[PDB]
Amino acid sequence: GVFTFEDESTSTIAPARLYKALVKDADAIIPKAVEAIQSIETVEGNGGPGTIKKLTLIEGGETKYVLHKIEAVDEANLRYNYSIVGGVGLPDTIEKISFETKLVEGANGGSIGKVTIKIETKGDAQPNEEEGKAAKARGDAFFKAIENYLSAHPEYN
Ligand code: NA
Repeated sequence: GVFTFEDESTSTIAPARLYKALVKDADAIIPKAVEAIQSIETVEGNGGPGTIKKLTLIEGGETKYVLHKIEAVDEANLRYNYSIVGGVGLPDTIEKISFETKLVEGANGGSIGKVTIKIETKGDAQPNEEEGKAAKARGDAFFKAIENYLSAHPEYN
């Protein structure tokens, strides 16, 4: 099945600037933004749609990886879609989790990040709370964790 829900966040950072870092500078930021994430390596492609990347991370005593795919990039509308693909770093009941993000200008000039998350399951029961939280968390590296690191960084203050 497919479990779809919406998430919204804010940033003090102007949307074009935030968007640019999300789509151009992820590889450099993410291992600095997330203590557990050791490295990101691009496996196939150049940063546009179809690109596959491997995140190497430590969770408990175990070195694991997830694969990330860039689904869509539309700079004119500040749209960035991506997914984490079925396996080592997702719960067993989950084939894929996609994040569909759009950045929009807040009234006061910061950003509102509008996200639709789609969790694809093997079965006919929506994921239990933890397995969905764990899957969502894998996707945070690519959006929320970057906005967080940037908001505390000298260049975006
Ligand atoms: Na790290």
